[PDB]
Amino acid sequence: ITGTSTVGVGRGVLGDQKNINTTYSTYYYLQDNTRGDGIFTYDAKYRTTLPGSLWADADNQFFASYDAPAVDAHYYAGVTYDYYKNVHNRLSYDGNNAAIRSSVHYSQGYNNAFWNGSEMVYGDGDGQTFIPLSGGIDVVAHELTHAVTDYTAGLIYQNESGAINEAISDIFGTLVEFYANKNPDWEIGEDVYTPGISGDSLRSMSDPAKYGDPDHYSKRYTGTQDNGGVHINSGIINKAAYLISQGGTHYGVSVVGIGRDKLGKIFYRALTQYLTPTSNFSQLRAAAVQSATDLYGSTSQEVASVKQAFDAVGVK
Ligand SMILES: N[C@@H](CCCC[NH3+])C(=O)O
Ligand SMILES: [Ca+2]
Ligand SMILES: [Ca+2]
Ligand SMILES: [Ca+2]
Ligand SMILES: [Ca+2]
Ligand SMILES: [Zn+2]
Repeated sequence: ITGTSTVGVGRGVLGDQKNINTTYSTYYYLQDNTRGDGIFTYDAKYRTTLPGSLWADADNQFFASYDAPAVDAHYYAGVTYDYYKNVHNRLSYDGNNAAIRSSVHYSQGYNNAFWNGSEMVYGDGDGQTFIPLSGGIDVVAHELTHAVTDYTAGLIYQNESGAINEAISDIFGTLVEFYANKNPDWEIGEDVYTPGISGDSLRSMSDPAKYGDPDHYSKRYTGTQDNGGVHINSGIINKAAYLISQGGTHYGVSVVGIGRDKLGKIFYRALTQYLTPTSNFSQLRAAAVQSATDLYGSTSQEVASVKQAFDAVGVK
């Protein structure tokens, strides 16, 4: 829509108030013109046809409970865009400021969110397992990161390459959460997962086993479920990333942490420069080591920690 850029105010899924960039033209639309070619948020109206209708609002005030998921989807997509631009110098997911689109209120009682190859989609959850998914910043960054991966490495969504695809989304989803500095942690989706239970999450990077996910190559899932365990075996890579950043001793292997900042730089480089559509865990290890070598030298503590971390999760 062609209109006048302005700023509206609303309340997100968790009841927090925030300002959002909108566009005015008779109605106030959830169209952010301040970032690349724009961030557009649509209403799927409980249906499955996409994208739906660009979110129109009469007074630029988004305090209705129905508005909540839209406020967060729109706002968190903005934060994720900022993360990539300011930290990795990447303009949007394609690197050329492509418009970012998201639809909320997708279907009925849909307990998931996803990037469908062209846009992000968020279910409202069934109120038991999940509440509107866009309410989790790590969930939004996780999905948008799929767009980044699909435009760069292009990891196919199956077996080890798909687990890597999933881990990268969890890794950057987490880094974005730390970036926005909003109750950051190394868990996934804890802000929108099971409202009736405190302290749990969908997945854990610091301790994947906490929910039955493998934290070592020897425990990798080899079946065909979940496209060969893309959300399962991602735990092995998530654990490695956590160790690289925070350090620790895993299975008798000690790793000196180097921090989130360097973790992000190393993985972003591996993702955009060395990973390919069919890269496996072993190749990720090589990509990560080479990336750290490029950035800090082959005899650096950084290259050393990447090696220990992958040895710790049994990835050779
Ligand atoms: N996003 C993951 C976990 C979702 C859990 C149930 N929504 C998947 O689609 O498998
Ligand atoms: Ca309104
Ligand atoms: Ca958190
Ligand atoms: Ca989190
Ligand atoms: Ca919970
Ligand atoms: Zn994913």
